[PDB]
Amino acid sequence: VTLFVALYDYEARTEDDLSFHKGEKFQILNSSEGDWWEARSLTTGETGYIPSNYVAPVD
Repeated sequence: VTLFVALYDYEARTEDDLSFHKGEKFQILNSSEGDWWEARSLTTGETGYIPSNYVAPVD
């Protein structure tokens, strides 16, 4: 289970970066190293690069 859980919302005022909310789930897709990964949601279907290093999965 490499699924990440949303913690809170974020205020992104850019083009690359996007805003998101909690209660959603993000699927893996990117595999560079550990920085800005994509956020694939099976809900809205909106991508965006953000730092989801402050979150955590569910065991």
